[PDB]
Parts: sequence; structure tokens; C-alpha cells
Amino acid sequence: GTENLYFQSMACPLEKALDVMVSTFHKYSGKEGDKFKLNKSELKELLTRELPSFLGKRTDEAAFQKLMSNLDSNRDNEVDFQEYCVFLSCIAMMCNEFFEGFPDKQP
Amino acid sequence: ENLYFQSMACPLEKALDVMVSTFHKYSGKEGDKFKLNKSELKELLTRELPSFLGKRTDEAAFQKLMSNLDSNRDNEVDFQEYCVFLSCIAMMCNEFF
Ligand SMILES: *CC(=O)N1C[C@@H](c2ccccc2)C[C@@H]1C(=O)Nc1cccc2ccccc12
Ligand SMILES: [Ca+2]
Ligand SMILES: [Ca+2]
Ligand SMILES: [Ca+2]
Ligand SMILES: [Ca+2]
Repeated sequence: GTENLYFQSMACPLEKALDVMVSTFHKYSGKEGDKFKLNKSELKELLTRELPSFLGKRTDEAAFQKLMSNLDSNRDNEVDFQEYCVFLSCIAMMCNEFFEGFPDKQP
Repeated sequence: ENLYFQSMACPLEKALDVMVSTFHKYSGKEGDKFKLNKSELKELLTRELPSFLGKRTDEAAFQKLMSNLDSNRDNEVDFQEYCVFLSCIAMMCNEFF
């Protein structure tokens, strides 16, 4: 980084959130095989680099195939965009329930 | 008096946080504080998702949207039904990709 970097505020961050959801999928889904689906190696790379806060530092290797079968609803061994949206929606519902129930919880 | 900023090493995680916090920025204004009524839903759409609104901004347009999103027919949009809405938008955006 030897030149200035310029940044602009976002008027509608929820719209940019949607753009990031779409682009992150294709960042990995186009690495091998079908360019519009995620295979196990691409999904594992996505979660590890893009969603580490949700992985609980678990790297056993057996764990991923359980999630992959969960996400693979049409059972074609890959995750398409619609199944990826079900996944993200599910993560977001979990975060929302943590927020909504927080004042009632204790460690 | 200090202001603080951070870079976002994992922007997909922040996008998820924006999805959650945007919901609650509008759902607590009226009535049930964890669901969007028609008024709250209209405000969220116009302010947070203006690129997906369209010229159709009549009250019949928002009432049809409310009806398409309110799956359990309680005249509110809860967080799950809001997620279905957002996934539909994502899937549209992806088609044009
Ligand atoms: C939305 C949801 O239920 N889940 C998201 C998933 C996740 C794991 C790591 C990083 C980001 C998201 C965990 C969870 C899930 O889908 N669990 C699923 C259902 C039951 C059992 C089970 C067992 C082992 C692996 C996954 C699994
Ligand atoms: Ca692929
Ligand atoms: Ca699949
Ligand atoms: Ca409300
Ligand atoms: Ca409802």
C-alpha cells in the first residue's frame, strides 16, 4: 500500500449486504467444477475465510460433511445459490435469537 | 470525545449483522417490537432498499407485498419472513449476475 486509498460511505448498507452475499458465493463457487455451485472444497474455503466467527474453531474434518449434507437439500453433492441463501438466513436467525433473548440469559 | 473505526476482515459476517440490525431499527417503532407492521415495513423498504422499490409506490402495492410476505397471516412480518424476503432479493440479484 504505497498509494492513497479512497473510501465512500454507504447510503443503503442493507443493499450492500445483499451484494456481498451474492459476490462472496461466486468468489468461491467459480473456483472448480460447476462455476455456479459450491463443492465441498469451495464451501469449506468459504466458511473458513468468510465466516470464521461461526465455526467455533472446529477443524476436525468430519464436521463439514454433516453441514454439507444439511445444506445439500436436492442431494447433488453441491450447494447452489438458493441453498446458500437458506444457510445464511439460518445463521441470521440464530444471531437474531441471541439478541432477542439476551436480557433473559445467564452464563 | 474520540471516534472509532474498524476495517472489516470478514464482510459477509458484517452483512449478516446489517441484516439483523436493520430489522430491529424499524420493528420496534410500533406495536409488537420484534415484528414489522405495514407502516414499519414500508419505512424499511423506502429507506433501506430503495433500489428494489420501483415506481409502484401506491398503498395497494405495499399491501400486496405485506400479503406476500406475511406467511402465517398475522398481518406482521417477523424475522423469519423478513429473511425469506431478503433471500428472494438475493436470488433476483444473483440471476442478473
Ligand atoms: C443455520 C443452522 O442451523 N446452522 C448453521 C451451521 C453453521 C456451522 C458453522 C459455521 C456457520 C454455520 C450450524 C447449523 C447447522 O446447520 N447444523 C446442522 C443441523 C444439525 C446438526 C448438525 C450436526 C453437525 C453439523 C451440522 C449440523
Ligand atoms: Ca464450483
Ligand atoms: Ca445441492
Ligand atoms: Ca413493530
Ligand atoms: Ca407474519
